[PDB]
Amino acid sequence: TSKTIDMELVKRKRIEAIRGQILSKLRLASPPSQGEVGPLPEAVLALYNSTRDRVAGADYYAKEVTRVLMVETHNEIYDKFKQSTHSIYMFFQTSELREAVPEPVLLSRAELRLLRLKLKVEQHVELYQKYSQNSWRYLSNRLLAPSDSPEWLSFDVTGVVRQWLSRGGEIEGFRLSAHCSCDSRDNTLQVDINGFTTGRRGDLATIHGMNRPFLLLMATPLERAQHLLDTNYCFSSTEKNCCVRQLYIDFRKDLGWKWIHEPKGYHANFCLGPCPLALPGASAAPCCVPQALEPLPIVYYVGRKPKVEQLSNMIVRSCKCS
Amino acid sequence: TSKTIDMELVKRKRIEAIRGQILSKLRLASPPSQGEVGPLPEAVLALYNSTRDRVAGADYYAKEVTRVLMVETHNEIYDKFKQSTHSIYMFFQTSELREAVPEPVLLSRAELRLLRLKLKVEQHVELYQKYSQNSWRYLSNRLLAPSDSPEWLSFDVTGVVRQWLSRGGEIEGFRLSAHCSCDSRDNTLQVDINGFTTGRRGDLATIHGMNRPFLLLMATPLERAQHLLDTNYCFSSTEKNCCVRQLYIDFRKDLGWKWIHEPKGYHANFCLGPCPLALPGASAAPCCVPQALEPLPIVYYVGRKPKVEQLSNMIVRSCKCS
Ligand SMILES: *[C@@H]1O[C@H](CO)[C@@H](O[C@@H]2O[C@H](CO)[C@@H](O[C@@H]3O[C@H](CO)[C@@H](O)[C@H](O)[C@@H]3O)[C@H](O)[C@H]2NC(C)=O)[C@H](O)[C@H]1NC(C)=O
Ligand SMILES: *[C@@H]1O[C@H](CO)[C@@H](O[C@@H]2O[C@H](CO)[C@@H](O[C@@H]3O[C@H](CO)[C@@H](O)[C@H](O)[C@@H]3O)[C@H](O)[C@H]2NC(C)=O)[C@H](O)[C@H]1NC(C)=O
Repeated sequence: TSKTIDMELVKRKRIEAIRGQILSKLRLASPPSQGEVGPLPEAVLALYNSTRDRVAGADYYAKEVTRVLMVETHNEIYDKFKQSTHSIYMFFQTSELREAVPEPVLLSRAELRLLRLKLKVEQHVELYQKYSQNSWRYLSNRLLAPSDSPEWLSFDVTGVVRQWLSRGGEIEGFRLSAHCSCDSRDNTLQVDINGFTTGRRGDLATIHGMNRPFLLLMATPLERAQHLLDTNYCFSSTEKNCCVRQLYIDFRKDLGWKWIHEPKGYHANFCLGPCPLALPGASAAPCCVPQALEPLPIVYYVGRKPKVEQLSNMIVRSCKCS
Repeated sequence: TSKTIDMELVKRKRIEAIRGQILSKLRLASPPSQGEVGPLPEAVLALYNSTRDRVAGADYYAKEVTRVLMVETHNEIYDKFKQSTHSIYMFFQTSELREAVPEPVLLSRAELRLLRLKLKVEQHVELYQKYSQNSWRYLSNRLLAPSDSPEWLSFDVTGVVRQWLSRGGEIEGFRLSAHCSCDSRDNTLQVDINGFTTGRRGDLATIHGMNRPFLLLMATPLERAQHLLDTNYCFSSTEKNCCVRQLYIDFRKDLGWKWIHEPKGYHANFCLGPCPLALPGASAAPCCVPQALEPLPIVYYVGRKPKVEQLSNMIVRSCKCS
C-alpha cells in the first residue's frame, strides 16, 4: 500500500540521479545519437570485452579506453632476444601509444594483458621493464593458477607508460620471464626454475595471431581535458566543501580519563560540510563521510596485568561526499 | 559570536561520541583504573612502540597486541641450515604462539618484523614458508630501499600463522632469502643474485640480541570473544539495517535512452536504511553510504566515431554506516 510505493518513489529518485550521474561523468548536456553504424564492429567489441572482465588490481569523470597490440613476433626485430626459452618479450611502438594518449598527464591507468592457457602446473613469472639497451628493471611478481579454461591476466603498468609517453626512444617494451629461486649451501648452489615448465614457450602465453599481447590504456580525452594518499584539511581548501577538521583530544583535559597511560592524547579528526549534479555517489542522501581511517594503539592496565591494544578507525585522514 | 560556539558545540558532541566509541570498542561499561604499576616497563613500551609505527600493509572491536620473539640463533637447532650465506632463517615455537592466541579464529592479523640497516645498495628479498621438512613455499616479494637510518619491515603472514595455530608441528618458521633473476641464452644461463650483497649476512638484518626478529600478533581476547569482499544485500540480512538494494536499470525502459549500444542495462544498486552506541564511525551524522564500488564500461557513438569508455563508481557492492 503506502510503504510499497514509498520505496518505488525512492528508486525512481536515483534513476534521475543516475541520469545526471552518467551525463555529468561524460561532460554531456544531452544524450547523443546512436551513430552512423547492424551489429557493432569487432574492434570495439573486443575492446568492450577487454574492459568488461577486469582482472586482479578512481577519477570522477569518464575515461577513454583504447588498446594497442604489440609489434608482431618474428616481425620487426627479435634478433637480440633469440633462444630465450623461458622469457617472452613484448614491444610497443611509442608513436602509436602517443596516438592513443596525447599527453602523459591524461593517462590514468595502463595495463598490459596476456592470454594464458596452461592447466597442469602452476607457473611463477616475473615482469621487467627495458632500460637503455638490454638492461632490465624488475616490475612485479605473479603466480599463475592451473586453469583448464584460458583466463586473461593483467599487469598495472601505468607509471611506466607515463614515463614512456613523456620521453625516451620510440621502441619501448616489457619482458615476461620465469621466476627462479636459488638457495646455496656448502659451495653448491641450487637453482629451481619456476614458470615456463614447457620449453615450447608458446604453451604458456599466446604470442601469434589475434588475441596477442596488447597494452590497455585508460585516459581522459582532450576535449574533457581542459580545466578538470594525500591528506585533506578544512583550512587548506578555503571552501565550505566537505573536509577534515582536526581535533586534538586530551584524555586528561577533555575526557577526564587517567587510565590510558599511552598516549596522553591523539589527533582524532572529524568530517564536516554540506554536499551539494554539475556541482559523485549520486545517492538519495549525500553525506560528508570519512574515506581514509588509521587505527590508534593505546596502553592501559587491567588490574595487575597491562594490556596493549589497537583500536581501528579512530583517526580520520580524508573525507568524501557520498 | 554565534558560529564560533556553534562549531565548538559540534566538537564537544563527538568527544562524547568518541568517549562511547573507545569504551564500546573495548567492551567496557566504565573506564578502568591506572593499575598497580613510575615509568612503564620496557616490555610493553617496545610492544607499544612496535604498534605505533605500522609499516607497509578492520574489525570494530579492539584487538589484543602481543609479540613473540623467534628462537635464538646459534641456539636450539641451526645444524640443517648452516653455511647459507644469502638466507636468514626464523623459527617460532608454536607452544608460545598458542600462548599468545588461544584459538586460530581469534587471530585477525599477524606480521613478522625485521630490522634492516644497510644504506649503500638496495636488496631484493623473498619470503618462504616451511613445508614438511626442508620444503619451502614462496610467500611474498619485497624490495629494500637504501636508508642510512634503520627502518623496520613487516610481512603480512596472517593466513600462515592461523594454519600454524590450528595444526602442524610445534616448530614452524620462515626463511628470508635473496631474490635471484635468471635469463638464459644460447646454452648459457646467467644468474643475477640480488639482495644480501654482503656475505656477512649480519649486515642486512639484525639477528643477535634484542631487537631480533619477532612475530607481531593482533587477536581478539577470549573474554571479548564470546558472541561477536563479500557482497551484502537487503533481502539476506532480514533486518532494517543499512544494506544494498539491487536495482536493474534498463536504458530503454527506464531512462528512455537508445544511444548506449552496450550494455542494454546494468545492475546499479543503492544504499538504504537507518544507522542507530552499543547498537562504527562515531561521526556527528551517521549515514548509510556505500563502501565497495565497481566501474561500468559502456559503448556509444560520437557522430561517426564510436567511443568505449568506463564510468567509475557506478555499481554499489557493499554499504556501511559512518
Ligand atoms: C564479446 O563478448 C560478447 C558477450 O559479452 C560476445 O557476444 C556473443 O556473441 C555470440 C555470437 O558468436 C552470441 O551467440 C549467439 O547466441 C544466440 C542465442 O542467444 C544465437 O541466436 C545466435 O545465433 C548466436 O549463436 C552470444 O550470445 C553473445 N553473447 C551474449 C552474452 O549474448 C562476443 O562474441 C565477444 N566477442 C569477442 C571478440 O570476444
Ligand atoms: C619507545 O618510543 C618512545 C617514544 O615514542 C621512546 O621514549 C623516549 O625515551 C627517552 C628516554 O631515553 C626520552 O628522552 C628523554 O627526553 C627528555 C626531554 O624531553 C629528557 O628530559 C629525559 O632526561 C630523557 O632524555 C624521549 O623523550 C622519549 N620520547 C618521547 C617522544 O618522549 C622510548 O625510548 C622507546 N622505547 C624503545 C624500547 O624503543
